[PDB]
Amino acid sequence: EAEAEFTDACVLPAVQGPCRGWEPRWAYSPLLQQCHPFVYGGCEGNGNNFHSRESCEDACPVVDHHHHHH
Repeated sequence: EAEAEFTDACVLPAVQGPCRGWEPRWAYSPLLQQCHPFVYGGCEGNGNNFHSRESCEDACPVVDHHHHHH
């Protein structure tokens, strides 16, 4: 799959970063079961930061990235 057993972008919230500059990005929302655009800060952020609709939709929603469920 997308192998991401670590802190998966699909499982993580969007992160803006510590700055105050504003740059549009895409992040997956599990609470929305889908991606949406958001205001990112251009500086440091986590893996749930996509550059396009495309890349975010691959991040999810697709077949469940084989997470270590019970």
